[PDB]
Amino acid sequence: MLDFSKDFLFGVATASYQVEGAYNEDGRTMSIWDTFSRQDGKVYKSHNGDVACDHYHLYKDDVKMMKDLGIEAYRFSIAWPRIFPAKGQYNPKGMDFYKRLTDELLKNDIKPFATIYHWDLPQWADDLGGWLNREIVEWYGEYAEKLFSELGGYIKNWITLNEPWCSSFLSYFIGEHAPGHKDLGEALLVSHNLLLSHGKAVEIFRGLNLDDSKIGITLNLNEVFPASDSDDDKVAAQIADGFQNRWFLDPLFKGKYPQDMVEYFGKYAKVDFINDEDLKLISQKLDFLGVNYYTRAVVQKGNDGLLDAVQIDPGNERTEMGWEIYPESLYNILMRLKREYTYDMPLYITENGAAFNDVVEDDGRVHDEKRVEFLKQHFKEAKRFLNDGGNLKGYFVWSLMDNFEWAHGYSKRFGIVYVDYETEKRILKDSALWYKDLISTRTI
Ligand code: NA
Ligand code: NA
Ligand code: NA
Repeated sequence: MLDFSKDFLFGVATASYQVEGAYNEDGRTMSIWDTFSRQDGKVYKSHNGDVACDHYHLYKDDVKMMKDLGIEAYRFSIAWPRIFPAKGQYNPKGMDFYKRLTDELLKNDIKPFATIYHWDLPQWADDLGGWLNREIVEWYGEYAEKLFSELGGYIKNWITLNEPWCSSFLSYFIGEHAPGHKDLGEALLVSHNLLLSHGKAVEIFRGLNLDDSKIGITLNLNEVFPASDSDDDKVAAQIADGFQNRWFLDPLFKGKYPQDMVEYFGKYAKVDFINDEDLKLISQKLDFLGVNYYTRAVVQKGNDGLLDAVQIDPGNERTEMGWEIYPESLYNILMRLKREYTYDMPLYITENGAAFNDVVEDDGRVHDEKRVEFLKQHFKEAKRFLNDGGNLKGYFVWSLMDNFEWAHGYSKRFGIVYVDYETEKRILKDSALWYKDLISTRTI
């Protein structure tokens, strides 16, 4: 009768540094991203999040806009540098923003999903070594415990980390993201300290025994296809799958790093951070897994160097990120989790969406028909997973609004709502009107 049950959550998602602005107001100190965006050549045209969408000031208009679309759940992140702008120094004015935001969501029948860490590490923590310093587990634990104690009556759905693959490999190996190191050993140790920090928050959360409250983690996952049936392309796909997916899924859900990748990485860097006590903390039972899905990878063996797979273009339609539009991988990844990792545990899609070349036409509208078709194809796969016995509880579109897309600055637009940055005007895109209809009819 309904493709999506009344209890299924239709959501949208943002992140603190990507939308809030007010970067130096009410006691906020710099994050690693405020620092990184001011380093020459790190971010497109030296864009930064000083102002972004001005969501800090415009949050009531943004909540009313979500209520008018019929949004059922809102995923956002909490900015560590607003809450602890200096080590051990709590900022009540910081916490007050997240109380007024969550109060506005609950009064407009929107369920809050709060990401504790979405990449805006305080500069003070980075200056003490940041994710390379195992003491960060205690600093993160103190931060998480404060959020649980102050906001536990406001928020019942908690996500420890967003995309630890990005905070580790993209930030410390590839160097695209803050703080922008280029060292495999650092990226591997950071991946471990991120997961241990997740573990510490889970341990704290369970000790609080919070009424009807749930905790999880968000991972960016893909599907890797070999370019051919050759043994060479099979190993290339195995390594690329180990690098993106299994390096995080295995410690979290099996309590062991993937042994093929430990051996592979061990040829190039130290993997001596692995121990039983830490893996027990990392693998504590979660209430749900958040999946961030955008695209697949088709790979062929490269020159036998470190993670040097050649990226094959299979000749299909792509977004403005150059990401293939391949909706079948959404179903394939959710089934893989049901069969191999999460079994009957609740899953959410915590991000899915696309960047297109959006323009405001002379009629004042944004006719983003490619984003309408993108979302339609991916929701149809979510429906297929549900109809095949999948435990999918909700789907959060990335993003509510166009925002600061990290190293790309404002040059990539992911919103269902267009933002004219000169005026901070919000314009509903045709994708927003399509989504409003999907929530209302629950039919696709
Ligand atoms: Na910002
Ligand atoms: Na800048
Ligand atoms: Na678990």
